[PDB]
Amino acid sequence: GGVTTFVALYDYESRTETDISFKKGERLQIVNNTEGDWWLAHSLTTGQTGYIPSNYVAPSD
Repeated sequence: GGVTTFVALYDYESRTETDISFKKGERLQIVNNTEGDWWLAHSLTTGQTGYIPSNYVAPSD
């Protein structure tokens, strides 16, 4: 298996119908896979669920 939890490296403001906003430091779990530029994610911090830009996160605890 792959990375369990990712951390936001930057703030991100939602701009679509299917993405989510998140703040730097939020912990996010990827739902499908990490293929592509947009990952379906769930914020463990806020409970939000939606797509995030993959270059805004990195593996974390």
